Amino acid sequence: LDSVLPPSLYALVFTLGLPANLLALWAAWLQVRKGRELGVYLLNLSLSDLLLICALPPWTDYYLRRDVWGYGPGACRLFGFVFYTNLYVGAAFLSCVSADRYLAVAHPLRFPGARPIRSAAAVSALIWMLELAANAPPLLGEAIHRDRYNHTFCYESYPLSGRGAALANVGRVLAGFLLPWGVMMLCYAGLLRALRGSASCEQRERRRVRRLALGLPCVALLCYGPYHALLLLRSLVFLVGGCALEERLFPAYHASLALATLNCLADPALYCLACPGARGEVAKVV
Repeated sequence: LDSVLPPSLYALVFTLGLPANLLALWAAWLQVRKGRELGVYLLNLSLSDLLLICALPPWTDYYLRRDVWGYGPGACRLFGFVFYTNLYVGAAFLSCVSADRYLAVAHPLRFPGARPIRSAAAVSALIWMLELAANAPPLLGEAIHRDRYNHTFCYESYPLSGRGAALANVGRVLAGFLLPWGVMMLCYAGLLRALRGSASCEQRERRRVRRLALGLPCVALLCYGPYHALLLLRSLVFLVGGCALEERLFPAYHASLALATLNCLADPALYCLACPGARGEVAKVV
């Protein structure tokens, strides 16, 4: 069985990501102190990572309680809200970073155009507001349940509430994963296609950019694929044996979130440890 796995992984994510995410926070702010458009997007991605890291400790006890809530009678909507909203916001800002890089590379002569910090912060605040307003129906004190024995996981629905309400998972799958991930696909593919004519960079730089721009989307997919795959499968079938399907597909779905939480530790490594300047800032921190 796997009731040690999730919480142990969460601890590994806390203990390592949270310091590394603070360091990435400082690196992003010292980057944006010079007027870097990518700085605000990196800042917000690190912010979401910190929010996941700080929301994890309730989930640790939650699991250790064999999924039945112990922390609060009703205070769990907040923790579910922050967890899921960060889960979506991280992908959104990954997409924004990819788009910024694509516009910087493909059209170096026409982007940025007017004090990009202002428009970038506008887009960032719009993403935050829209994600919060899209996750609001998922945490307001609406539903909670228990079926057999000590099974009251916060705001879960085994089985799904019904085809008239099960479409929240489908909407989240399409508009929280597929759209940002497809945007990153197109943006990094366009970046590689624009790098083709550069007389300057040799193979040693084109192939490095190829590893970077076809290795970060791969990590994002590896971290945010199983969760949305299981969710989409569950919801799509439930629209269309349901009992036995929920029985079999529960213990792997609940451990796919352990893989999803690895993105909040992988993103600093792929966006701070990759850049030499952020390594210099880290050497300044000590």
